[PDB]
Amino acid sequence: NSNICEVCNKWGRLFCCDTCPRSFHEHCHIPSVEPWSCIFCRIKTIQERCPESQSGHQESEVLMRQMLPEEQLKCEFLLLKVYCDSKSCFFASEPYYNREGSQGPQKPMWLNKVKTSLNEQMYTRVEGFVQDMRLIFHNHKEFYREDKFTRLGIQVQDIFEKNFRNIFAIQETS
Ligand SMILES: O=C(Nc1cccnc1)c1ccc(Cl)cc1Cl
Ligand SMILES: [Zn+2]
Ligand SMILES: [Zn+2]
Repeated sequence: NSNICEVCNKWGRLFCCDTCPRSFHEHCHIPSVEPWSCIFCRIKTIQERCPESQSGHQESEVLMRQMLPEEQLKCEFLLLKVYCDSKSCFFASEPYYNREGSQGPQKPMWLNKVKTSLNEQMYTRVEGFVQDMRLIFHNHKEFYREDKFTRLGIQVQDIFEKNFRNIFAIQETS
């Protein structure tokens, strides 16, 4: 197994997957680490049991899906893919807003809040989770305006959207 956490790329107290070489800090894995198979492996198993699950889907259909166990897992995995990027640090904890010329967002949002919401089964459809995630980056874009720091929101949103399209097998388009 790997000697660093798959998510944050640091050593430490690591838990090793039994069905692949990946390792995780306890609370870097999502869900928190409970033989044992990691979320990458569990996601692969879903695909292997239903090959047609990889055919293209419409985003509008995906968003309306109820959060049954497989969709819950896929959202957990998508959230984890965002934390895998080091730039997720800017969006992980609760933000505060005091900048000349700007007003904070009406509904603040951050990755650890989405993590807690998933853990507490607060989302009944995929749409709820995706709306909160997109809100993180939209809030950031609106607040920082013309500061070059706005680009961090564009960058991390791109990671979210690419992984959303992959994990939920969104139909490819030009
Ligand atoms: O962050 C977390 N836990 C943690 C524990 C100890 C050191 N660092 C981080 C955590 C765990 C579970 C959930 Cl649902 C949300 C969070 Cl936000
Ligand atoms: Zn880690
Ligand atoms: Zn694994």
